[PDB]
Amino acid sequence: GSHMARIKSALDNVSANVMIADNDLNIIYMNRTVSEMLGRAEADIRKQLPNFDAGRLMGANIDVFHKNPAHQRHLLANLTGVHKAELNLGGRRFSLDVVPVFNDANERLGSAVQWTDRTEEHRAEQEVSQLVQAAAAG
Amino acid sequence: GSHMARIKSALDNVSANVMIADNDLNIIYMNRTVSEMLGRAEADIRKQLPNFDAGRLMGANIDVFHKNPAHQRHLLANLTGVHKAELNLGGRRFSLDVVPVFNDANERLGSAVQWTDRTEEHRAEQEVSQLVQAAAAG
Ligand code: HEM
Ligand code: HEM
Ligand SMILES: [C-]#N
Ligand SMILES: [C-]#N
Repeated sequence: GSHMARIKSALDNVSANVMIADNDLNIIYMNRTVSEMLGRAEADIRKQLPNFDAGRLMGANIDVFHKNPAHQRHLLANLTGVHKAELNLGGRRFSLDVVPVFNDANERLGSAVQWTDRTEEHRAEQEVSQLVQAAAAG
Repeated sequence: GSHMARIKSALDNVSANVMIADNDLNIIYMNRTVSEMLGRAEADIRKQLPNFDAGRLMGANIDVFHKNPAHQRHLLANLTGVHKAELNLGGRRFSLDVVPVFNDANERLGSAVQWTDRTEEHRAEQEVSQLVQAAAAG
Protein backbone atom coordinates (compact mmCIF):
# COMPACT_ATOMS: atom_id res chain seq x y z
CA GLY A 1 0.00 0.00 0.00
CA SER A 2 0.98 3.69 -0.25
CA HIS A 3 1.51 3.88 3.50
CA MET A 4 5.04 2.90 2.49
CA ALA A 5 5.45 5.96 0.27
CA ARG A 6 4.28 8.35 3.00
CA ILE A 7 6.75 6.66 5.36
CA LYS A 8 9.78 7.03 3.11
CA SER A 9 8.83 10.64 2.48
CA ALA A 10 8.51 11.61 6.15
CA LEU A 11 11.47 9.65 7.59
CA ASP A 12 14.06 8.90 4.95
CA ASN A 13 16.14 11.99 5.82
CA VAL A 14 15.06 12.79 9.38
CA SER A 15 17.80 13.07 12.03
CA ALA A 16 16.77 9.96 13.99
CA ASN A 17 17.60 6.26 13.62
CA VAL A 18 14.32 4.61 12.48
CA MET A 19 13.47 1.10 11.49
CA ILE A 20 10.25 -0.79 11.00
CA ALA A 21 9.46 -4.45 11.14
CA ASP A 22 6.18 -6.03 9.91
CA ASN A 23 3.79 -8.24 11.94
CA ASP A 24 6.15 -11.11 11.12
CA LEU A 25 9.19 -9.26 12.46
CA ASN A 26 10.52 -8.71 8.99
CA ILE A 27 12.40 -5.47 8.46
CA ILE A 28 10.48 -3.53 5.87
CA TYR A 29 11.99 -0.16 6.37
CA MET A 30 15.05 1.69 7.56
CA ASN A 31 15.96 5.29 7.08
CA ARG A 32 19.13 6.77 5.83
CA THR A 33 20.49 7.85 9.23
CA VAL A 34 20.16 4.34 10.74
CA SER A 35 21.47 2.75 7.57
CA GLU A 36 24.70 4.84 7.64
CA MET A 37 25.13 4.18 11.34
CA LEU A 38 24.67 0.45 11.19
CA GLY A 39 27.14 0.34 8.34
CA ARG A 40 30.00 1.78 10.42
CA ALA A 41 29.28 -0.32 13.44
CA GLU A 42 28.99 -3.60 11.69
CA ALA A 43 32.30 -5.11 12.71
CA ASP A 44 31.77 -3.96 16.31
CA ILE A 45 28.25 -5.40 16.20
CA ARG A 46 29.56 -8.67 14.73
CA LYS A 47 31.54 -9.25 17.92
CA GLN A 48 28.17 -9.45 19.65
CA LEU A 49 26.05 -10.91 16.83
CA PRO A 50 28.20 -12.90 14.39
CA ASN A 51 25.25 -13.17 12.01
CA PHE A 52 24.68 -9.46 11.79
CA ASP A 53 25.18 -8.55 8.18
CA ALA A 54 24.49 -4.87 7.73
CA GLY A 55 23.93 -5.14 4.00
CA ARG A 56 21.44 -8.00 4.31
CA LEU A 57 18.98 -6.03 6.48
CA MET A 58 15.82 -5.33 4.49
CA GLY A 59 13.65 -8.46 4.43
CA ALA A 60 15.60 -9.79 7.42
CA ASN A 61 13.87 -11.35 10.39
CA ILE A 62 14.97 -9.76 13.62
CA ASP A 63 14.61 -12.94 15.71
CA VAL A 64 18.20 -13.69 14.82
CA PHE A 65 19.05 -10.61 16.88
CA HIS A 66 17.20 -11.23 19.97
CA LYS A 67 18.39 -13.39 22.86
CA ASN A 68 15.08 -15.09 23.31
CA PRO A 69 13.17 -13.96 20.20
CA ALA A 70 10.06 -15.39 21.76
CA HIS A 71 10.11 -12.47 24.21
CA GLN A 72 10.02 -9.52 21.71
CA ARG A 73 7.59 -11.61 19.67
CA HIS A 74 5.16 -11.56 22.56
CA LEU A 75 6.02 -8.02 23.57
CA LEU A 76 5.45 -6.68 20.07
CA ALA A 77 2.31 -8.67 19.52
CA ASN A 78 0.75 -6.86 22.57
CA LEU A 79 2.27 -3.49 22.23
CA THR A 80 -0.36 -0.79 22.54
CA GLY A 81 1.43 2.40 23.36
CA VAL A 82 5.18 3.08 23.44
CA HIS A 83 7.84 0.70 24.88
CA LYS A 84 11.10 2.21 26.19
CA ALA A 85 14.17 0.19 26.94
CA GLU A 86 17.89 0.01 26.23
CA LEU A 87 20.21 -2.25 24.23
CA ASN A 88 23.87 -2.89 23.76
CA LEU A 89 24.85 -2.67 20.10
CA GLY A 90 28.49 -3.26 19.24
CA GLY A 91 29.61 -2.08 22.67
CA ARG A 92 27.62 1.17 22.30
CA ARG A 93 24.50 1.91 24.36
CA PHE A 94 21.16 2.97 22.84
CA SER A 95 17.81 3.94 24.24
CA LEU A 96 15.18 2.27 22.22
CA ASP A 97 11.64 3.47 21.67
CA VAL A 98 9.10 1.17 20.02
CA VAL A 99 5.61 2.08 18.85
CA PRO A 100 3.11 0.00 16.83
CA VAL A 101 2.19 1.43 13.44
CA PHE A 102 -1.10 1.31 11.52
CA ASN A 103 -2.42 2.01 8.02
CA ASP A 104 -5.34 4.30 7.12
CA ALA A 105 -7.78 1.41 7.61
CA ASN A 106 -6.41 0.88 11.16
CA GLU A 107 -4.68 -2.36 10.24
CA ARG A 108 -1.45 -2.99 12.12
CA LEU A 109 1.57 -2.65 9.76
CA GLY A 110 4.06 -3.64 12.45
CA SER A 111 6.47 -1.88 14.84
CA ALA A 112 8.70 1.17 14.58
CA VAL A 113 11.89 1.23 16.63
CA GLN A 114 13.97 4.32 17.19
CA TRP A 115 17.50 4.15 18.61
CA THR A 116 19.24 6.94 20.41
CA ASP A 117 22.93 6.63 21.24
CA ARG A 118 23.63 7.18 24.94
CA THR A 119 26.94 5.54 25.35
CA GLU A 120 28.52 8.55 27.03
CA GLU A 121 25.69 9.12 29.51
CA HIS A 122 25.76 5.37 30.12
CA ARG A 123 29.55 5.17 30.79
CA ALA A 124 29.28 8.25 33.05
CA GLU A 125 26.50 6.53 35.04
CA GLN A 126 28.69 3.41 35.42
CA GLU A 127 31.52 5.59 36.74
CA VAL A 128 29.54 7.67 39.23
CA SER A 129 27.91 4.40 40.20
CA GLN A 130 31.07 2.53 41.17
CA LEU A 131 32.66 5.72 42.47
CA VAL A 132 29.82 6.02 44.94
CA GLN A 133 30.01 2.44 46.00
CA ALA A 134 33.73 2.59 46.30
CA ALA A 135 33.49 5.71 48.48
CA ALA A 136 30.73 4.31 50.76
CA ALA A 137 33.06 1.35 51.58
CA GLY A 138 36.83 1.69 50.96
CA GLY B 1 30.18 6.69 60.38
CA SER B 2 32.99 8.06 58.17
CA HIS B 3 31.44 6.49 55.09
CA MET B 4 29.71 9.88 54.93
CA ALA B 5 33.00 11.76 54.75
CA ARG B 6 34.33 9.57 51.92
CA ILE B 7 31.04 10.17 50.09
CA LYS B 8 31.13 13.96 50.32
CA SER B 9 34.75 13.91 49.22
CA ALA B 10 34.20 11.76 46.12
CA LEU B 11 30.87 13.24 44.92
CA ASP B 12 30.35 16.74 46.23
CA ASN B 13 31.79 18.35 43.07
CA VAL B 14 31.41 15.62 40.45
CA SER B 15 29.55 16.50 37.23
CA ALA B 16 26.55 14.23 37.88
CA ASN B 17 23.30 14.72 39.82
CA VAL B 18 23.61 12.41 42.88
CA MET B 19 21.40 11.84 45.86
CA ILE B 20 21.23 9.21 48.54
CA ALA B 21 18.42 8.07 50.73
CA ASP B 22 18.82 5.82 53.83
CA ASN B 23 17.05 2.49 54.49
CA ASP B 24 14.11 4.58 55.68
CA LEU B 25 13.97 6.60 52.47
CA ASN B 26 15.34 9.64 54.20
CA ILE B 27 17.55 11.86 52.07
CA ILE B 28 20.94 11.87 53.71
CA TYR B 29 22.98 13.23 50.90
CA MET B 30 22.90 15.35 47.79
CA ASN B 31 25.75 16.76 45.83
CA ARG B 32 26.31 20.25 44.67
CA THR B 33 25.32 19.67 41.03
CA VAL B 34 21.91 18.19 41.94
CA SER B 35 21.38 20.81 44.61
CA GLU B 36 21.88 23.70 42.12
CA MET B 37 19.67 22.00 39.57
CA LEU B 38 16.79 21.28 41.89
CA GLY B 39 16.93 24.86 43.04
CA ARG B 40 16.22 26.28 39.57
CA ALA B 41 13.52 23.82 38.77
CA GLU B 42 11.60 24.16 41.95
CA ALA B 43 8.69 26.20 40.67
CA ASP B 44 8.39 23.94 37.61
CA ILE B 45 8.55 20.91 39.90
CA ARG B 46 5.93 22.42 42.22
CA LYS B 47 3.40 22.29 39.37
CA GLN B 48 3.80 18.53 39.58
CA LEU B 49 4.52 18.11 43.30
CA PRO B 50 3.04 21.00 45.31
CA ASN B 51 4.88 19.80 48.40
CA PHE B 52 8.28 19.86 46.79
CA ASP B 53 10.32 22.32 48.76
CA ALA B 54 13.82 22.40 47.38
CA GLY B 55 15.32 23.92 50.51
CA ARG B 56 13.74 21.35 52.83
CA LEU B 57 15.43 18.35 51.17
CA MET B 58 18.00 16.87 53.53
CA GLY B 59 16.23 14.74 56.15
CA ALA B 60 13.18 14.61 53.87
CA ASN B 61 11.32 11.39 53.23
CA ILE B 62 10.92 10.73 49.54
CA ASP B 63 7.56 8.95 49.87
CA VAL B 64 5.95 12.34 49.47
CA PHE B 65 7.37 12.28 45.94
CA HIS B 66 6.29 9.00 44.74
CA LYS B 67 2.87 8.19 43.30
CA ASN B 68 2.51 5.00 45.23
CA PRO B 69 5.43 5.21 47.68
CA ALA B 70 4.77 1.61 48.57
CA HIS B 71 6.19 0.65 45.16
CA GLN B 72 9.70 2.26 45.44
CA ARG B 73 9.68 1.11 49.07
CA HIS B 74 9.46 -2.48 47.89
CA LEU B 75 11.69 -1.91 44.89
CA LEU B 76 14.44 -0.35 46.98
CA ALA B 77 14.17 -2.89 49.74
CA ASN B 78 15.03 -5.63 47.14
CA LEU B 79 17.41 -3.82 44.95
CA THR B 80 20.53 -5.87 44.33
CA GLY B 81 22.18 -4.46 41.28
CA VAL B 82 21.31 -1.31 39.33
CA HIS B 83 17.75 -0.13 38.47
CA LYS B 84 17.26 2.04 35.37
CA ALA B 85 14.12 3.98 34.66
CA GLU B 86 12.87 7.44 33.78
CA LEU B 87 10.92 10.21 35.54
CA ASN B 88 9.21 13.45 34.75
CA LEU B 89 10.52 16.27 36.93
CA GLY B 90 9.01 19.70 36.40
CA GLY B 91 8.18 18.91 32.78
CA ARG B 92 11.79 17.82 32.11
CA ARG B 93 12.73 14.18 31.45
CA PHE B 94 15.48 12.34 33.35
CA SER B 95 16.98 8.89 33.16
CA LEU B 96 17.40 7.60 36.61
CA ASP B 97 19.95 5.09 37.81
CA VAL B 98 19.64 3.60 41.29
CA VAL B 99 22.18 1.42 43.08
CA PRO B 100 22.20 0.19 46.71
CA VAL B 101 25.11 1.42 48.81
CA PHE B 102 27.02 -0.30 51.63
CA ASN B 103 29.52 0.56 54.36
CA ASP B 104 32.88 -1.13 54.98
CA ALA B 105 31.18 -3.75 57.16
CA ASN B 106 28.80 -4.59 54.27
CA GLU B 107 25.82 -3.01 56.00
CA ARG B 108 23.32 -1.40 53.64
CA LEU B 109 23.43 2.43 53.98
CA GLY B 110 20.58 2.95 51.52
CA SER B 111 20.18 3.87 47.82
CA ALA B 112 22.00 6.21 45.46
CA VAL B 113 20.02 7.77 42.63
CA GLN B 114 21.60 9.54 39.70
CA TRP B 115 19.55 11.70 37.32
CA THR B 116 20.50 12.49 33.78
CA ASP B 117 18.53 15.08 31.84
CA ARG B 118 17.23 13.73 28.53
CA THR B 119 14.46 16.09 27.77
CA GLU B 120 15.69 16.83 24.27
CA GLU B 121 16.22 13.20 23.28
CA HIS B 122 12.82 12.51 24.83
CA ARG B 123 10.96 15.29 22.90
CA ALA B 124 12.72 14.18 19.69
CA GLU B 125 11.51 10.60 20.27
CA GLN B 126 7.94 11.87 20.79
CA GLU B 127 8.16 13.76 17.49
CA VAL B 128 9.63 11.00 15.34
CA SER B 129 7.12 8.75 17.04
CA GLN B 130 3.98 10.65 16.06
CA LEU B 131 5.52 11.63 12.73
CA VAL B 132 5.83 7.96 11.90
CA GLN B 133 2.35 7.15 12.97
CA ALA B 134 0.96 10.11 11.17
CA ALA B 135 2.77 9.08 7.97
CA ALA B 136 1.71 5.38 8.17
CA ALA B 137 -1.97 6.56 8.21
CA GLY B 138 -2.84 10.07 6.96
C1 HEM C 1 11.89 -3.17 13.82
C2 HEM C 1 13.08 -3.61 14.22
C3 HEM C 1 13.26 -4.13 15.62
C4 HEM C 1 12.34 -4.18 16.58
C5 HEM C 1 10.88 -3.67 16.48
C6 HEM C 1 12.99 -4.82 17.75
C7 HEM C 1 12.32 -4.93 18.95
C8 HEM C 1 12.95 -5.09 20.15
C9 HEM C 1 12.28 -4.89 21.42
C10 HEM C 1 10.80 -4.54 21.60
C11 HEM C 1 13.17 -5.07 22.41
C12 HEM C 1 12.79 -4.93 23.90
C13 HEM C 1 13.89 -5.14 24.94
C14 HEM C 1 13.15 -5.41 26.23
O1 HEM C 1 12.35 -4.53 26.64
O2 HEM C 1 13.34 -6.50 26.84
C15 HEM C 1 14.45 -5.39 21.81
C16 HEM C 1 15.64 -5.62 22.45
C17 HEM C 1 16.82 -5.87 21.74
N1 HEM C 1 16.99 -5.79 20.32
FE1 HEM C 1 15.58 -5.43 18.90
N2 HEM C 1 14.34 -5.07 17.47
C18 HEM C 1 14.51 -4.68 16.14
C19 HEM C 1 15.65 -4.75 15.38
C20 HEM C 1 16.76 -5.12 16.04
C21 HEM C 1 18.05 -5.20 15.44
C22 HEM C 1 18.32 -4.86 13.94
C23 HEM C 1 18.89 -5.61 16.40
C24 HEM C 1 20.37 -5.89 16.28
C25 HEM C 1 20.86 -5.75 15.05
C26 HEM C 1 18.17 -5.81 17.62
C27 HEM C 1 18.80 -6.15 18.76
C28 HEM C 1 18.29 -6.11 20.01
C29 HEM C 1 19.05 -6.40 21.23
C30 HEM C 1 20.53 -6.82 21.39
C31 HEM C 1 18.07 -6.28 22.36
C32 HEM C 1 18.35 -6.49 23.86
C33 HEM C 1 17.70 -7.80 24.39
C34 HEM C 1 17.92 -9.01 23.46
O3 HEM C 1 19.06 -9.15 22.90
O4 HEM C 1 16.94 -9.83 23.29
N3 HEM C 1 16.86 -5.45 17.40
N4 HEM C 1 14.29 -5.39 20.42
C1 HEM D 1 17.49 8.79 47.08
C2 HEM D 1 16.51 9.52 46.54
C3 HEM D 1 15.44 8.85 45.72
C4 HEM D 1 15.36 7.56 45.41
C5 HEM D 1 16.38 6.45 45.80
C6 HEM D 1 14.11 7.40 44.63
C7 HEM D 1 13.78 6.19 44.07
C8 HEM D 1 12.92 6.04 43.02
C9 HEM D 1 12.83 4.82 42.25
C10 HEM D 1 13.60 3.53 42.52
C11 HEM D 1 11.94 5.01 41.25
C12 HEM D 1 11.60 3.90 40.23
C13 HEM D 1 10.59 4.24 39.14
C14 HEM D 1 10.12 2.89 38.63
O1 HEM D 1 10.99 2.09 38.18
O2 HEM D 1 8.89 2.59 38.69
C15 HEM D 1 11.45 6.37 41.35
C16 HEM D 1 10.54 6.99 40.52
C17 HEM D 1 10.19 8.32 40.70
N1 HEM D 1 10.76 9.24 41.63
FE1 HEM D 1 12.16 8.88 43.06
N2 HEM D 1 13.50 8.65 44.42
C18 HEM D 1 14.31 9.55 45.12
C19 HEM D 1 14.14 10.91 45.26
C20 HEM D 1 13.14 11.44 44.53
C21 HEM D 1 12.84 12.83 44.49
C22 HEM D 1 13.63 13.90 45.30
C23 HEM D 1 11.79 12.96 43.66
C24 HEM D 1 11.06 14.24 43.30
C25 HEM D 1 11.49 15.32 43.93
C26 HEM D 1 11.40 11.68 43.16
C27 HEM D 1 10.42 11.55 42.25
C28 HEM D 1 10.14 10.46 41.51
C29 HEM D 1 9.12 10.40 40.46
C30 HEM D 1 8.15 11.50 39.97
C31 HEM D 1 9.12 8.98 39.96
C32 HEM D 1 8.23 8.39 38.85
C33 HEM D 1 7.17 7.42 39.43
C34 HEM D 1 6.46 7.96 40.68
O3 HEM D 1 6.14 9.20 40.71
O4 HEM D 1 6.21 7.14 41.65
N3 HEM D 1 12.28 10.75 43.66
N4 HEM D 1 12.07 6.98 42.44
C1 LIG E 1 15.75 -3.51 18.89
N1 LIG E 1 16.25 -2.70 19.55
C1 LIG F 1 13.70 9.24 41.96
N1 LIG F 1 13.93 9.39 40.83
